[PDB]
Amino acid sequence: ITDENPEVMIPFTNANYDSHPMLYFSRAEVAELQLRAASSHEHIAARLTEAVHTMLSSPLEYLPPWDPKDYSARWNEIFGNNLGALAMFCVLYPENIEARDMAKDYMERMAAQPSWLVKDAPWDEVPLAHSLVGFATAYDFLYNYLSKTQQEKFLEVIANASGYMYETSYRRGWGFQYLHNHQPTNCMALLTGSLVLMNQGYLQEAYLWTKQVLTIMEKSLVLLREVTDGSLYEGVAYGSYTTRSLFQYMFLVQRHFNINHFGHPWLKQHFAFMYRTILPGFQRTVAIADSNYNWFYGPESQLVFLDKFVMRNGSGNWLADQIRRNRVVEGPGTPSKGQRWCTLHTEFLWYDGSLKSVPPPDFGTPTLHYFEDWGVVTYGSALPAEINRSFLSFKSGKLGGRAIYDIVHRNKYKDWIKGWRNFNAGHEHPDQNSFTFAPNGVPFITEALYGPKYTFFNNVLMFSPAVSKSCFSPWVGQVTEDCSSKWSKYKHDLAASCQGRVVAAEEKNGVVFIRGEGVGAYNPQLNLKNVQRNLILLHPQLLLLVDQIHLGEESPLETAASFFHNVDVPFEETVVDGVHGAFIRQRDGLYKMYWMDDTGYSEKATFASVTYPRGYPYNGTNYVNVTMHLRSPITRAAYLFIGPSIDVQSFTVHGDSQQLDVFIATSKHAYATYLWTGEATGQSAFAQVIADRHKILFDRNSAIKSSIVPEVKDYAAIVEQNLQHFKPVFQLLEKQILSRVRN
Ligand SMILES: *[C@@H]1O[C@H](CO)[C@@H](O[C@@H]2O[C@H](CO)[C@@H](O[C@@H]3O[C@H](CO[C@H]4O[C@H](CO)[C@@H](O)[C@H](O)[C@@H]4O)[C@@H](O)[C@H](O[C@H]4O[C@H](CO)[C@@H](O)[C@H](O)[C@@H]4O)[C@@H]3O)[C@H](O)[C@H]2NC(C)=O)[C@H](O)[C@H]1NC(C)=O
Ligand SMILES: *[C@@H]1O[C@H](CO)[C@@H](O[C@@H]2O[C@H](CO)[C@@H](O)[C@H](O)[C@H]2NC(C)=O)[C@H](O)[C@H]1NC(C)=O
Ligand SMILES: *[C@@H]1O[C@H](CO)[C@@H](O)[C@H](O)[C@H]1NC(C)=O
Ligand SMILES: *[C@@H]1O[C@H](CO)[C@@H](O)[C@H](O)[C@H]1NC(C)=O
Ligand SMILES: [Mn+2]
Repeated sequence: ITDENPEVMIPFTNANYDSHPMLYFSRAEVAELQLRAASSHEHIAARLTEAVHTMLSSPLEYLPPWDPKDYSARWNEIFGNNLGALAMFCVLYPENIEARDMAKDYMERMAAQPSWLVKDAPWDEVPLAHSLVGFATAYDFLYNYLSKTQQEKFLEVIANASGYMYETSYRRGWGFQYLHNHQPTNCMALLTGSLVLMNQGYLQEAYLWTKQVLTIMEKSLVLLREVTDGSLYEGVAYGSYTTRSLFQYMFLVQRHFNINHFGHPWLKQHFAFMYRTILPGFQRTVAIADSNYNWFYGPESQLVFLDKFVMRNGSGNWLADQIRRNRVVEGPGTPSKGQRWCTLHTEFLWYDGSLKSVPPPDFGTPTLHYFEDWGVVTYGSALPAEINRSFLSFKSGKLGGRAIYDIVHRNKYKDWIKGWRNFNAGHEHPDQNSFTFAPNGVPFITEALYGPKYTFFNNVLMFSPAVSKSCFSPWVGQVTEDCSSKWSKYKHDLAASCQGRVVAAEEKNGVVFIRGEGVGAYNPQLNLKNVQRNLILLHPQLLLLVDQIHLGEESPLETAASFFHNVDVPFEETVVDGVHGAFIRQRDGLYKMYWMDDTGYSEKATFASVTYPRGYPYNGTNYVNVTMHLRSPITRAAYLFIGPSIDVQSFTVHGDSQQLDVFIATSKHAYATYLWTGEATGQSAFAQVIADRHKILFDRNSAIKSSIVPEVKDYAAIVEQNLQHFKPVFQLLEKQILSRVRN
């Protein structure tokens, strides 16, 4: 009935006034930490050692500027992020005087700052969060090496920054936008400063701050119980941002207040979110929504956390090892200078070496996984990068994920939630019915990364004679589209109901079939009835896609445009026997696509290489823009994606009122695929594939049923009970302090 696991290996330690360190470990545990660094955590200690040796080799490049105009001129999370790694190094290797002196210098440069806000982001506290949590961690880690002056002066800096963060929690979106990455980030910085002040006897301020952090976070964790698939609606990259602070919260609040969250249902599914979103080769992730090529923070820290405290079977350590060993050193996917060392110290503290690295049993078997809250299907994740080991992904779901969408729309948690005002979906993309395809582990159709929220920056459709007048000429896309130059009045109403849906998803005898429905992402006034997308993976190097657009009889649409992206390589035109197509050149050969509507006509595509506006952190993207005339009421188009190993020799498509047939002959096999117009819940199948001699039926079994998840019972009481846990800790500290004044 509860989200507690009493067996978790985090002892509730009772507080001791003016004892340091205390945050993550005590002084008596340092000796074991040093033993670990030399014996069983050597591979993590070595990452810390190389980070610090890098800083020591160029100290003036890495030290925060004394000059406040230089300190605050740029996004400056690198200061606090790198300080955490440096401070942990000084704990493990106290005999390195040069590193301890650099850490003192580093902290002095930060403590001299009049402000930890970035110059032209006055209303954004995240840079203050990074500086504060790193500074306060270093303060705790290094307390006994500091002078008395530094011990006092640095404490005042922590109190000032923490007090400012507390005051802004009542005046900013992050104080009430639950499960948005800003909220655990800013909360954790406040809690860390609060624990440092609590330990030093400043109980009046630390009580207010602690009570405020727990109230916000405990509410979000109750809401998080409804996310049944372990995912986060902001994607893998921003999700790693969230979990960096969420996992710190769960650890610290248990160690210091005995608030136990380690039986949480979302937490025990979360491994799937990092195991099933990783592409062949363990370097990249599916990169849905605002994302880089993989993760923002960690994820080795979060993975060893899951193994020590949740799974206790060695597959978290195993996945962390795969990612650690395959990380890119230069070029796309390289972790940024600002984020790359941020979680090294918690990875060191949370790694349990007694759980030997053991892969999940299905490792090496291409597996289909459906995230029923996120609305994302993936296939072939976490494979070795090999010929015929392919990745496939598809997204069609509810804005915010099912839990957030349903909470808002059925008015759940009335005491806490008053609509979308309590959630923040600004990092999502107009991307429903999008897909990606990485045959042989070579990215072919990819996501375009962090960028402007334009529909055509995702692998989806736009439609041609818009009723409204937006940007994008007469083209209209999905209802979450934003020109970010003008937001329409009351269009938020239709954006607030954006919704795709995965209708079917099954793997059967090496063939994958996925159907999605995208009507719910487009304005109802275009009288679209069905925006249907069908994926059929006939072979690891042969993917067939069929779109079916059913127009209502009123609708004014005349044309559709489908977009297909590759973020790293531009597309080149091609045509064979009147079949238009595109290809990209990769080192292992050419990857090709060909298309035609079901009358046999294929139009030549338009090609574009786009940068991104100044302020986004990645170059841009390249896409094909395939247009098709909307034939009659029902229109259907087939696209075919080929890896270099396969030689397609016929590609014919013929259909009628109820059926469409796609025939594909290669030099080694023949493939037929039959799809039917209408829905198939109850009276016939979705698709039938005839490979060489095998008959493959995708019937009502592959259908995906929808569920409401029930409101957590007694949700207000859950939060209230947990808020009682920290009061006796404050009371005991007070008694210890009074005990000492008397003596
Ligand atoms: C460490 O702990 C993590 C976290 O729980 C595990 O992660 C899971 O890994 C598996 C794949 O290895 C994921 O897939 C699921 O596996 C289940 C199998 O579990 C074991 O027990 C069954 C018997 O109950 C054995 O037959 C099997 O060999 C396994 O040893 C399946 O039951 C799941 O679904 C199956 O049934 C459904 C319904 O019929 C089908 O649709 C599926 O196709 C499948 O047949 C599923 O396959 C699982 O999702 C992972 N969980 C999470 C949360 O990520 C690690 O595997 C574990 N590592 C080690 C070393 O044990
Ligand atoms: C995708 O390609 C289509 C066709 O080339 C583009 O549509 C044309 O855009 C121009 C300029 O915006 C208009 O003058 C034409 O009238 C459009 N044609 C039709 C049939 O509507 C479209 O702009 C492209 N979209 C993107 C995002 O690249
Ligand atoms: C903290 O803020 C107060 C003003 O509220 C200021 O007087 C004091 O000097 C500040 N201390 C530090 C170390 O920044
Ligand atoms: C594009 O990305 C490359 C790295 O792959 C980088 O070197 C280059 O500077 C980027 N383009 C621009 C205009 O900065
Ligand atoms: Mn996208």
